[PDB]
Amino acid sequence: GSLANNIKKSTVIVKNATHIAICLYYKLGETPLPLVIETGKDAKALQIIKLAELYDIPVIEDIPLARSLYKNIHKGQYITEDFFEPVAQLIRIAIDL
Ligand code: PRO
Repeated sequence: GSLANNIKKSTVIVKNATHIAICLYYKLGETPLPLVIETGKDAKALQIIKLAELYDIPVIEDIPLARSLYKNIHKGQYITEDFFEPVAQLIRIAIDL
């Protein structure tokens, strides 16, 4: 579960500037719900965002959602029902792209 490999397979990243980055992973047939596969604050959020760019993972800024995911959903956990709609919207955009 190395940082680069996690980002590489991620579906979408949601961010609050350089402070927080949340890497979400959803694949029908593999994940029953979107999974928080990687998270970072500060230097680590910066690392995530540069790797995202290198691997062409869509990065969407949403400050309240990035904040709330970071507070509530730890790396390696699925999202909770609170997040289903908002994260479903972010996944559809990533698919759009
Ligand atoms: O400090 C926080 O807000 C988050 C909670 C889970 C991991 N870090």
